[PDB]
Amino acid sequence: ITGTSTVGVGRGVLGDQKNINTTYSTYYYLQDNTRGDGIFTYDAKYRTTLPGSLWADADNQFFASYDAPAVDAHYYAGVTYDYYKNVHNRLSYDGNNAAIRSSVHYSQGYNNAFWNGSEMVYGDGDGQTFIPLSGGIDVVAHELTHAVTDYTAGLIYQNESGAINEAISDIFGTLVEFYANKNPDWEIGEDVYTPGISGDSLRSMSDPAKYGDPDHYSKRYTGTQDNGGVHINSGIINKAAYLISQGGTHYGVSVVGIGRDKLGKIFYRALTQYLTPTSNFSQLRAAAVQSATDLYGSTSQEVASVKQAFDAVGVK
Ligand SMILES: Cc1cccc(C(=O)O)c1OC(=O)C1CC1
Ligand SMILES: [Ca+2]
Ligand SMILES: [Ca+2]
Ligand SMILES: [Ca+2]
Ligand SMILES: [Ca+2]
Ligand SMILES: [Zn+2]
Repeated sequence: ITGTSTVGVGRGVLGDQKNINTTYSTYYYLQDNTRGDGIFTYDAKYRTTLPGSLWADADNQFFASYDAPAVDAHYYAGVTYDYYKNVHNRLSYDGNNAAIRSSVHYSQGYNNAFWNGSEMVYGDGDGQTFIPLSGGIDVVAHELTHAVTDYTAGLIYQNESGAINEAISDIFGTLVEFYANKNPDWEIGEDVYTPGISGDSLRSMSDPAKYGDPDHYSKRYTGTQDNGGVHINSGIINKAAYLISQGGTHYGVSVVGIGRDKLGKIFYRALTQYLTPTSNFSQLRAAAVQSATDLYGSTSQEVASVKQAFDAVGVK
């Protein structure tokens, strides 16, 4: 909308108060003009037609329970923008400050979030498996990273390129969580999964097997469900990325950690310069080793750790 930029206040899904950038034109809309060509958050009103209506509020105060998913989708889209701009010099998902759009209250009791090719979409959860999914910053940043991947490597969402697509979203989702520094971890979705159960998550990067995903190529899934295991086999790559950053010994193979900033640099470079739509795991290894060689030199610790990490998860 055309209007004047202002700053509203509200509470997110977990009850935290935060300020949000809004736009005033009769109503106050969830339109942040301070980032690129805008971040825009929409109400799908429990239906499935998208994007729905640009979120409007009469008084620029967002403290209603119905407001909470919108506040977080909006706020965390901003934090993610900031991450990509400040850490990788990338402006929005297309690198040209494309408008970021999100819709919340998608469908009824809907336990998923996704990127639909044009925007982010969040269900409210059914209250048992999930609470509103924009309440997790790693969820929001995972979805916006699907947009980054689509504009860069374009990894097809099937089989090994699909599992890499998924792991890239888990990796940068987690790096954004760490950038924002509130209760960061290498788990995915913990802030919105199973409100009845503490300490679990949808996936773990540090130990994928805890939630049934493989941590070694030899345990990869080869059937056809989940588009060929894209959310499953992503555990192999998630494990490698965890080891590259934090290090460890896995099936007897030791990895020296090099930290999250260098992890992010190496995988951002592989994502934007070397991976292609049909890259497989072995090709990812090659791209990450070359990216690290580019950045730190062929005989660096960084290169050595990338190789050790891929070795530890059985990827040659
Ligand atoms: C919750 C969910 C369901 C289906 C697909 C995705 C998807 O984005 O691939 C999804 O989100 C995630 O995987 C992580 C939690 C954000
Ligand atoms: Ca209000
Ligand atoms: Ca966390
Ligand atoms: Ca997390
Ligand atoms: Ca839980
Ligand atoms: Zn995903």
